[PDB]
Amino acid sequence: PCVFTDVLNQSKPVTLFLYGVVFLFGSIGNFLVIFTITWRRRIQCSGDVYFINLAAADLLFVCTLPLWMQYLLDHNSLASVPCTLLTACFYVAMFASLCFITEIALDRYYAIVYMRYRPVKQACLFSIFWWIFAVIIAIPHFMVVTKKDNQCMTDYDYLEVSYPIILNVELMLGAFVIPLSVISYCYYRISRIVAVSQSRHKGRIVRVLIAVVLVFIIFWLPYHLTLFVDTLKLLKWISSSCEFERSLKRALILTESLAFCHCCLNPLLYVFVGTKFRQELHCLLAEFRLVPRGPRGSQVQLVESGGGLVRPGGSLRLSCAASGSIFTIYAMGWYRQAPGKQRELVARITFGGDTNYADSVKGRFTISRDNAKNAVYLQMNSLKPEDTAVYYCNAEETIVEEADYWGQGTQVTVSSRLEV
Repeated sequence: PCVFTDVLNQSKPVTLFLYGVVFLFGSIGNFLVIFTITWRRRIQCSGDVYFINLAAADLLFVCTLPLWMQYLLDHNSLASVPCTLLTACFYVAMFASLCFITEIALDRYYAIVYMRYRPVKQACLFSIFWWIFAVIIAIPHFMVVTKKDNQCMTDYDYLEVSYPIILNVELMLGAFVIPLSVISYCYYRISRIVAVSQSRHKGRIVRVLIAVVLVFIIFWLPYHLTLFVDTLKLLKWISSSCEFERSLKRALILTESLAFCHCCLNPLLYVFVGTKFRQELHCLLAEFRLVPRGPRGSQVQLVESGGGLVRPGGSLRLSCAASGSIFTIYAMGWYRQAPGKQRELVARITFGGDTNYADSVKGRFTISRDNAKNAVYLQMNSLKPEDTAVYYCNAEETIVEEADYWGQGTQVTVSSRLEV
């Protein structure tokens, strides 16, 4: 035999604290993500869909931590039926978190390098598929863990000794090798394009994508590197004393809790690294528990054209395009400002196709796009004298989520002096 009674009892108090830490910040940060994109605003692009789904996978994960904490406090208190069920939510939430993390890069891969964009309706459908794929891939990971023994876990007293090895290989490549290979290749292809583009945020874009990979490695690699030498023990390629298995168990415990911190960093790696999500969160925090908050060129410029004077009921076509080579723009829109009034949105269209019009112009104006040329046109039929304002063109950028691309502004006058 080989006893492990003292190693688990000495690591338990350290593990219980970090669990509470991961449960505290992970539940707050991942609730704010969902709350920011759905409160007093709606879903805009295909990234928000995957962001919510990633936050949903993290919430389901973090909600198991208080149950895991009650398990260490009293080992017996967890029965069979809850342990298999609690373990089911653990792996399903883990694989879906990894599935959607990979989908972040791919959707931004096809959008940046290949200029193919997915609308929200398609992104929701794929999200359903990813949850299904995460469940079917988690079946062999909890069906063996349904042991209400002294310690709930694999407990491979039965099954062949190669069964944990196949499960580790499937776990090592499915949860680390394949995800890290895709997001490294995707963000490398993207970074080498942005660094040469004319984007005014090209510096921070690459630094954002680099942070995603580093945090993913320094938090997941220690756990899979420890599973690698554990699989080496099962393969009988290396020797293992009783003490060696105890050192390997303690290394498994600490590095596994390290991987649990990754679900607390996902809000800081995708969502709240963007200025638009920071400003949107700052307004939500402002109504309740925060204070209301109260280059410029020589790069990419928005060429505007189509303004002029026209009688009431006439027609105009506004045109806007990017004067540089930028590949990180995912949406553009039109804004106007009447004398003595504030700047208001009139028509916004994303490169996925989802359009959004203002109340006063809906049914009269029609906004259209061109992805390959980064151009957006606004057909203004049945013009009214109330539409007399200075129309500005705006462009939005991906990853960093900035909308500081503005045009010079074109004039649209309807109510003027006309003779018989």
